[PDB]
Amino acid sequence: VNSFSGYLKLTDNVYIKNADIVEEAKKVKPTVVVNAANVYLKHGGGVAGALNKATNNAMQVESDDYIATNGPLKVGGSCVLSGHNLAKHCLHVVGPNVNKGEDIQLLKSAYENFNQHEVLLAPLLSAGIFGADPIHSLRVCVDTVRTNVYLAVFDKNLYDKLVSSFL
Ligand SMILES: Nc1cnccc1C(=O)O
Repeated sequence: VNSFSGYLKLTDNVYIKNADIVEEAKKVKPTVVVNAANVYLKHGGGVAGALNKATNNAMQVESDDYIATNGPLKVGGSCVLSGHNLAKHCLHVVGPNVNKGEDIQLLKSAYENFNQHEVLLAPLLSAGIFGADPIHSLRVCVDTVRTNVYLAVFDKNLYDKLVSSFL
């Protein structure tokens, strides 16, 4: 049993909800929250900007030190950093950004990072400001992630379309 409430069960291991991820993290304090990161961990907008704002910029300060030591992530890669006031840990995952011309085949590699964690709260990788089709992102998630993933979908309209169209 876990703390996640109000999710629709899609598969054995994937759950979905219309909830504010920044509000969901604050309520649940999950072991892992996933960030929709870029390779520079520049948390300027979208999930990264909203999560970072909710940490009062402490996520960005920690991320800048990580990049200064390690250099940029790979597209499809990840790193584990603090979850600050939102979670124990934040798994920063870089999905491909279609609005930068990145290979959508890297979305499966991105989701494979989730398999290193038994339970996660996550957004749909590469969706909205990352420019991929969220229906495709949900299909790759279901077909790639084997651990227990609780997906927070921002747009009530998109949530309903994801559920209605789910095979
Ligand atoms: N699920 C979310 C929650 N908050 C902000 C953005 C999103 C998003 O997926 O864009």
